[PDB]
Order: sequence, then C-alpha cells, then structure tokens
Amino acid sequence: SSATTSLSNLRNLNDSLSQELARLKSNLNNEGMFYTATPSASLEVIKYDLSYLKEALALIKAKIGADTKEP
Amino acid sequence: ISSLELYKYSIFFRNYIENVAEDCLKNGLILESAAHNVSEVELARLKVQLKNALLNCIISYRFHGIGYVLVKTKDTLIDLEQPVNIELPIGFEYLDYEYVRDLGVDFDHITYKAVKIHKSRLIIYENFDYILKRYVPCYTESFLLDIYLFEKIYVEIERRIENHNFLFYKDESLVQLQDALSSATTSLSALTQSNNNHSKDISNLRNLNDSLSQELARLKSNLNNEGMFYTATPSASLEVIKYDLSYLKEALALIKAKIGADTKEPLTRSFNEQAKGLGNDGKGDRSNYYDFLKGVQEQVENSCNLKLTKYFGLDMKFNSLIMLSEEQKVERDIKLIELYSKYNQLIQSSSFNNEELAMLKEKLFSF
Amino acid sequence: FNSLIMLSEEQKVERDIKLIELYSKYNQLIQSSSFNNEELAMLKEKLFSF
Amino acid sequence: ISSLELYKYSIFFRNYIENVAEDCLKNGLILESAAHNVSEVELARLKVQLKNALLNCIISYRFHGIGYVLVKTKDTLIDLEQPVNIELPIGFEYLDYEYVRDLGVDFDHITYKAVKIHKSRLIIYENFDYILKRYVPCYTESFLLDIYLFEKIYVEIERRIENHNFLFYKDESLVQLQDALSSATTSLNLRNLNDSLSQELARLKSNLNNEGMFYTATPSASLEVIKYDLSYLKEALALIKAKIGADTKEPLTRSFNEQAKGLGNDGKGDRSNYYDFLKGVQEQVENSCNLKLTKYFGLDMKFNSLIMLSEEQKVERDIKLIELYSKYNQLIQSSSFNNEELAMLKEKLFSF
Amino acid sequence: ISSLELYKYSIFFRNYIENVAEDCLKNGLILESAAHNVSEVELARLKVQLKNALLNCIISYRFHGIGYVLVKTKDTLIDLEQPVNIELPIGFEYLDYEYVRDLGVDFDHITYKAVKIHKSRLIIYENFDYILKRYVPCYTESFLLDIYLFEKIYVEIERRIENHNFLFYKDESLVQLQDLSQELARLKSNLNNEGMFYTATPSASLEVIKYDLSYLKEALALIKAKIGADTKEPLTRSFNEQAKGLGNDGKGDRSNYYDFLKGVQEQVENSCNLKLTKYFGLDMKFNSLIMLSEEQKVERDIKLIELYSKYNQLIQSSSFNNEELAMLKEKLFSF
Amino acid sequence: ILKRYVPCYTESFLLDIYLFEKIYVEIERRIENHNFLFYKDESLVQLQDA
Repeated sequence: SSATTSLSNLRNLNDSLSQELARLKSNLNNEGMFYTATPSASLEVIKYDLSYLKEALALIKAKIGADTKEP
Repeated sequence: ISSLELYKYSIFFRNYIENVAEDCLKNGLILESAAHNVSEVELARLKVQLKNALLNCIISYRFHGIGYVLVKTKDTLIDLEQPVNIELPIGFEYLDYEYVRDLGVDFDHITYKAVKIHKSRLIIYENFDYILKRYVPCYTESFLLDIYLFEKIYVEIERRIENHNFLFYKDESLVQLQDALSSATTSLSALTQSNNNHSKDISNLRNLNDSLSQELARLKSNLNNEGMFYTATPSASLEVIKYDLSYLKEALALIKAKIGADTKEPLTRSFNEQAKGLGNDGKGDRSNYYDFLKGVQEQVENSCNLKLTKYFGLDMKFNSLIMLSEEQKVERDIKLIELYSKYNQLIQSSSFNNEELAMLKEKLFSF
Repeated sequence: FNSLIMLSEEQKVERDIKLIELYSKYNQLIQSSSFNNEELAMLKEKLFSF
Repeated sequence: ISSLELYKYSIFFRNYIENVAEDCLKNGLILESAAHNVSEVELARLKVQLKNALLNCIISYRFHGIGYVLVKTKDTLIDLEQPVNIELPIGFEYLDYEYVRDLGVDFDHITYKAVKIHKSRLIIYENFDYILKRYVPCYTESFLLDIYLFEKIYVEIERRIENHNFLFYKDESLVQLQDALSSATTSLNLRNLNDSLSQELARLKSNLNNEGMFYTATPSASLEVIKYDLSYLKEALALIKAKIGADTKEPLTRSFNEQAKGLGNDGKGDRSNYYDFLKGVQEQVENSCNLKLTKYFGLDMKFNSLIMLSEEQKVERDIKLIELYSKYNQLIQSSSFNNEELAMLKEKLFSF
Repeated sequence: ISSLELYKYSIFFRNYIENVAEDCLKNGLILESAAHNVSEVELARLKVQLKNALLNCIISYRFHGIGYVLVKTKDTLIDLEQPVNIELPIGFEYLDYEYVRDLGVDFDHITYKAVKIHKSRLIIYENFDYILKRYVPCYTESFLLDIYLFEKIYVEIERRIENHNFLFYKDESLVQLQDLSQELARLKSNLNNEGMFYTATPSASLEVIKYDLSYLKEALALIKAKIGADTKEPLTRSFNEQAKGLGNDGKGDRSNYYDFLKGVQEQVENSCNLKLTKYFGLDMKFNSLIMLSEEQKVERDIKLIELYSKYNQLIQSSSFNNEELAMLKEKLFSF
Repeated sequence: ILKRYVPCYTESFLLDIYLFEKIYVEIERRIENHNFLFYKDESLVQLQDA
C-alpha cells in the first residue's frame, strides 16, 4: 500500500516483493490448504440471506391478488 | 444489460424469442388467388417461400419491434421504387432490420443496403405502443435482468465450485519461525522503502517459501500414507472451511417465479416442463397461449392481406391451431350422425305445427 | 420422411372397427331417412369422413 | 484410469459391456440362402456358429470400437489372401482385436496372427466418429471415472471398517512415567519399562472385561470414544448413481439391476429407449453382415423380433381380427354403398 | 481375499454359487435317442445320472470357470484314451476340477487323477473371456470385497457387543486403596445393593461410555446396494426377500433372471449336444422354465376353443373370396 | 440476428455441462481423505523430529 501510494532501486524492491507474495499466495491456493503462521489469524465465511425477500414476495403476491381481479 | 449480448450468450433467450414464431407457423398456411388462374404447384412454392419469410419476420418483430418482408416481382433493382398496381409475385424475401432505414408512416419508401423500395411491395409487421409513442420489442429491462440473474447464478456456482471445501491450518512450527523472520524482515524493508540488507531479506523470503513448499508436500504425503495429520505445536489448529448454496437456491426459486409472471409462453415459464396446451379438450375454455397465438396470427394475417389482396390479388390464411386426430374425427362424425337420426325420428313421429318446427330449426345449432 | 407416430396392430384393428361402425351408421341413416337431397349433400361436406 | 484394469477388477463394467450383446442375440437370427439349395440342418448349424461369432463381435465393437468375424470357407491358409467371388461358407470365427492389424478403409486386406486375409471374407462392425475422425468405444473418460468412484467408495469403506470406533485414553499415571522415560531415552532397563507398561495396559483391559468398570488414578485422566462417519460416502453414492443413469441408456446399468429391460408388449407404439437403441444396433449389425454375405456368399441374415408375443396375446389378437372381419362382412352384406365408395373405404382401412 | 476361504466361511457365497445351478435343473431334462432303440427306463436312469453330473458341472463352471463331465461307457480304464465313434453310454460322472489337467483347446486329451482321457468322451462347459484371453469365474475382486465387508460388519459387532456400555470412574482415595481393590469392587456391589453409588473425593467423576452403530448400518445399506448392482440373482440381491420371478403373467415381458437362466440353459445344451449326438446318438433338452398350472391350462383351452368357434362361425356365415380367406389364414397366428 | 451460422448449443449450455462434470471431478479429488485424524502431541514429535 505504501508502494502504491508512492507510485500514485524501487523497481528491484517491488519485483522481489511481488515475486514472494505471488508465490506464497499461489502455493496456499493450489494446495487446497490455507496455511498461516500467526496464532491469532482468523478465517470466516460471511454469508447473506434471502428469507426476507421470500416472505416479501409472498406478501406482495397476496396484496396483488387482493388488489386486482384479472386472473 | 444488452439484448444482443444476452441473445449471444444464453440459449434460453433465443428459445424464448423463437418459440412463438415456430408455434405460429407450426400448422402452416393456406394461399389462394382471387383471379383463380395460378396453378396450385406454383402457389404452393410461393406459400413455402412465404412461410420461410414469415418466420424471420416474426422473429424480427419480437426482437426489434418491426419486421420487413419484400415481395419480389419480375422487375429490375431500380424498378423497386416504382409502385405496383396489379402483379403476381415471384417470391418473398425477409429483409434484415439493420439494413432497413424507415423514416416513419408518413413516408412511403425505405432504403435497403442504397436501393429505394416503395412500401407497396413490403409486408410490415410492427409493434407500436401508443403510450410510449415508439416501436418496442416483446421484452423489457426487468425481463432482461431476470435472464441475467438466471445466468449469473451458475456463473457464481462455477466461480466457487473448485474451493467449496478447503483446509485452514494454523501452525507455529519451524515453518512459522521462518515465516516470522520473513515477516519482520519485510516490515523493516517496508519502513526503509518509506524512507541495507534487503537483498538478504529477499534471499531469506525465497529460501523460506522453498522450505514451506517442501514441508507442505511432506505433510500431504503423511496424510495420504497413514490417514493421520500430526503436528507439534500445542496451539496448532486445523479447520474445514465450507461454502453454502441456499442463497442461490432461493434466488433460483424467486427468478423462476418472476419469469413465470413476466411471460406467457408455457415452455419459458415452466422451463420446458409443461406442454404448449394446444390440444382439443372438447370445451371452449381455451388456453392463454392459444389466445396469444390467435392474436398474433390475426395481426400477421392483417399485415399480409393489407397488401397481398390489394396489389397482388393473393389471399393468405393460417391453419387452425387445434388439429383433430383421426379418432376424434370419427367420434364427432358418429355423434353428428346420431343427432341427424334423432332429428329425423322426431320429424317423422311428431305432429308439430309448421311454425313450431321452423322455430325449432333456428334454435337448433346444427339445423 | 416416415410418420413419427407408428400405430400398433391392435390400434389399427380398433380404428378399422370404429370406421366400419361409422360407415354402418351412415348407411342406416341414409336408408331410414327421408331427408332432402340438398340436406344430405350439406351433411356430406360437414362430415369429415364423407 | 485404464479400461482393461477396470474390466478386470469390476464385474459391473463387464456386465455393462456384455448386456447389450446378450440382449441383441437373445431372440436369435434367421438365416436364408438366395439359391435355395442349402439344406436346413446345415444352415441351422451355420446360424449357430454365426450367433457365437456375433456375440464376441458385438463385445469387441463395444470395448474397442471395431469387431472382426472371419467367414471360413473350404480353402487353405494361404488362400485367405485371394478374393472370393461366390462360395458357401463353412463357418464363422471371431477374430481377436489384439491380433488384427488394419491400416484403414483404403486397404483391402488385414494381417492376423502373419496371415494376410482379404477384406471380402471379413465381417467388420466399426464405430467411426466423424467429429473425432477415429474409431471410439462406447465409454468415455467421465464414465470410467464414475465406475472408479463407485468402486473407491467401498475401497474406503474397507479401509476404515475395522477402526470406525475406538478409545482415546489420556493418563498421567505410571504408564505415562514409563512412556515419557522411553521417549526421552530413545531420543537420547528401557525394555523393562516397555514390559511394565504392556503389563499394566493388559491389566486394565482385563479389569474392563471383568467388572465392566474402567478405573483410573489421575484427576486429569480422560477417556473419549472416537467415531467415523459415512454421510460423505452415502451422498457420493447417490450422486454417482445419478451420473451413471444420465451417462448410459442400459436399464440394468442405470437402475443397478432393479428395473426390467422394458422389451415387452404393451399394445401401444410408444416403445422404450432401450428398444430403440437395440433396434439401431441390430440394424447396423444386419447391414454389416449383409454387405458381404449376400454379395460374396449368397446368404441373407435377419434378426428376430425384439418383442415376442405370448400365446394368450396371440389368441386375443386372433379373436379381435376375427371380430373385425365379421363386422366388415356384415357391413358389406347389409349395405348399399356404391362401388367407388366401397373401394375408397378399402384403401383407408388398414386391414383391408 | 481368497475365494476358497470365503466359500468355507460364508453360507451366502455358497448359496450365490449354487442357486443358479439349482434353478437351471429345477424343472428337469428330456433325453432322447436318435436310433429310437433304447428302452425308456434305461434312458430315464441315464437322465437321472446326467442331471446329477450337470449340477456339479454348473457349480464348477461358476466357481472355477470350467466344468468336466465324463461319459462312462463299457470300456476299461486304459481305453479312455482311445476315441469313440458310436456307443451307448453307461453313465455320467462329474470330474473334479483340481484333478483335471488340460493344456488348452489345441489338445484333444486330458489327464485325470494319471489316466489319459480323450476329449471326445468329455462334456466341457467353459467360460472363456476373449478380452482377458483366459477362463474366468462368475465373480470378481469387487464382489469378493463386498462379501468380505458384509461379514466384517458382524465381525465388528461381535468385537464390540460385550462392552458397548461401561463406566469410567475417577477417584484418588480409591486408588490409594487400589495400588483393597477387590474391596472397592465389593463397594460397587454395595452400589448394586442400595441403588446409590457414594464417593468421598470432591473431584471424583463417573461417566457412562457408549459405542455407536450408525457407521455399520450405513455400510450395510451401501453393501446391499452394491451387491444388488453386482449380481442378477434375485435371492442374492434381495437377501432372500424376493421371488425368482419365473411365473406366468400372460405377457412376453420376461424377467432378467429368466433371460439369464435361458442363456445358461442354451450354453449347457450346446455343450452337451456337441458330443452326445455326434459320438453317442443321444439328444438332451431342458424343460420349459415357465410351468403352467392346471387352472391356467384350463383357461387357455377355453380361450382356444372360443377362438375356434368364432372362426367356424365366421367361415360359415361369410361370403368372402377364396383368396381373401387364404390371406386371412396366414395373418392369423393360430390358423 | 447474428448474421452467421451457429450450432445448437451456447456458452451457457457448455458451462452447464462443464459444471456437471466438475462436480464428480471434485468428488474424486476429495473421496480418499473425506475423513481423517488430526493428532496433537509433544512427546511424539520429540520422537518424530529426531
């Protein structure tokens, strides 16, 4: 982020850093195993829900059926 | 959302567009000549070409909002501008919408690619909306959004299929010793960048990740060999990370409901699970698809006969949407013969007045 | 192309039986009716088989 | 995944390969001679040998993509190279695919083991895919993967059947003293510690068996049952069955021998997918055989009808036909229709 | 996995092997002589011995891949090497597979235990797989594994039946006694007496340890599915819950087991008649797999008589042309 | 509409077939190690690391 801020010597620095980051990420993603070294590291799946929209659709269908006579 | 892009990518949109035209021209046409001078073979060939043109005409009507069929006669390319009084057409050719320039109903000619063609030689099938004061297709932005979501569900499924389940491993081993030395070196190098053994840091990082790959290979090898994953660190952790699909399932249900609400084509609504509902049930309670097809057929007939009869002396008709089977025909004939026999018996064995019999005649449907 | 729907032997026999019954009913009506020639002709067109 | 290895290991693959051929030759063949000079007994023996050859021919067609049947005549081994104009075959012999070398359709001979055989004496049943421009078997890599997974499920079941449930025991007792000393000094008497540890473990096992109570001294001692699970394999079996049913049309293979072949008589023209597939295979085999049996040998072969009527069905059909004839006779006798109308009825009637 | 060991240990494998042979020879055989000179009693005795030999022949065919039946004639033990031109057999004797040495089809003799027997006196029923280029049995390694797992489930059940539930107890003064032990066992007996277990240590613990069987139940379900997929024998697939399906339903839609039995019977008939007719002048046939009951026979006779009556009525009360009647004759099945 | 010759299938249909196969591809990938043991111990690594 500091590199990108400065962009918005350094060439070799960024090349080495990018190489290492890319290889670490590629290994962890390819082996089907996410590895980390920090004892306090955390990984959680965040998920959305649709029950609100389903219930709203039911209520809206009921209201439309009540509000019109066209079958 | 681009209709052309959706048409290219999705076969569902293509089927939705083309099903109506295919159903309209499924049962065929009837072609007749007012003068009663054209032979039946030539007229049948003309009918075949007319059907071929009408399919693309209806497809263009649904996709763009207007469809053009050129009535080709025995004339030169420059003679298309001149009007036609009375002629027998040589054939019918559908004209591509993208190559047709029309300035409106106030003009009596179009430009095709720049050949000027008079409107008297063209069969025009247009969907003009008076509220919008413009020609519109059969679909809207909401329908396009529904189709796009229908495809995006499986796009996301493909995005997350490979790594739906994976392992999260936290280990403070020799590997973390290397990794933590690496992390401290990278942080210090970041400080220096913000501002020299950074090359030493780089060589570290490289060898450290080499050893990391070696150790991960060894761990996987042990897992495969003895089915047991062993670790040294008392704070080591191993957890299975899993994805979910309930969101996409519920979205599919809602999208199917929306599509069914937004279209009347039974195959599109039911995802090719329901029939077209164009059979004979012996009752006058016809289907919504039947009514829609009848309206489309009436509009097409009006559009064709507005100029086929006036300028070419030809009349076109659509075949009946409901086609009776042989057994149904035999049953209907049997019932009609029974009705006639009952009527004859009543007439022979009754003494009703002439006025009463006549009055019965009008109130009877068959007689 | 040959017809997509192929009838079985039993179906053919049943159809033949029904057609023969229809012809017998038509013959009985013609023999035992006193309808006018125009009415009989008009019945002929409105009948599918005849 | 190797098709030969899968064939050797799995009986399901073998049955899938052989069921189509067995069903095709279940009802038998009809053999005829154009000259009408061959006696029926010799022709029946020829038909038996032809069926025996055709079974292996179809099996090789499904497994490899091509099948070879040699039409053996009264000739020497060197005469096989020479073409045949008109002859009466002595028999039929299936040729193994691995011993046949064919350079393509542009050549009119093959090498068998190195005897040169002209193609006019050979019945060839090949599955050529024009998209792939090569001969292909009836199975693909996905189907092989499905079969492999089907077997691997029970492979894993056998792997984890014995220790599906076991005991995890933690104890900082004399036994942990023994094992800690062993650990330390082996990393660096000890065999006596070994013996004492085993003795105490066996003693505790004996106590457990005797009085149904496991007792321990350490306040931090723990005992937990470790258990395995099978829901993954159950769901995988369901998915694999669905995939197999989608990937093949053979009813026994799809239903795991739970459904019938569907080759009966229902009195309707709505035949089954397996019936259509078998009819197509039979037509291809008939074409392949008659391309050279009639031209070079004066023989014609036909397949028996896939649908075989029972005696009761035959009697019922005869009764219905007799009733139809009686109705037609009654109508003709008691009608006064015109000759043209009766004739027109004749064509529109199926039976008459 | 050893097929012989599995056969010895499991009755299910034995039944799977023997059911096909028993069903094939359930309805019996028909034996005839081309010369029409042999008396019926002697021929019936020959048929009985032939059935007895054929049962073991089919069993050996299924278990090993080949089965041998020796056709015993009025000859000496050394005359078995000599070929036979025309003779009337004295009997049939099944030959054990383990005592038969055959070098292949290119040879016309075998060694039995070392008596040399010509192949013209032997009925051979073999299952040769052209893909494998060898004789193979009716079972494979996967099927053997399925049977082994089927037995191992109850092996494990027996292993863990006795201690499915037990007590885990933690106490410090009690081990001060143990390391007295039998006296605390007697205190557990006092628990059994008074219905109340009492202890001293505030950190003493008592927990019931229990086992589970869901793994074995699911494995049994999967194994049953695999067996049903891997075999066609209805009893083996359904665990003796379904019938053989060899009845008469009045329809041509026969069963898979019927088709399999018909194929096996055809192969056996070919194998026998390849040498019974040529060398011995005898012909063998299998009885029909479907056997009609008396009521079914009466019903069929009634229907046939009705059909004949209808045909006679039509012929008497019709005025059809001779060509039309003839054409009806061919298109009628019965006439 | 496309002004070109097109087959009977589209990219979405190809994607559907590809996913249909990829499901069992993943099943094969994770069939062998669907259940395994995770064990943590310090003396046993005192043994193994040596």
